[PDB]
Amino acid sequence: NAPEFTQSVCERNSDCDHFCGEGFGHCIRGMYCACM
Repeated sequence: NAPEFTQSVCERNSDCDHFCGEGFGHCIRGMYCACM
């Protein structure tokens, strides 16, 4: 069993620059996002 449903919330780190703000956005593995 190998499931993967962890959809990329950000395709680009710059999506996180919209979510957390530019310079505060970090895409973790291109899976989920974390803010500075």
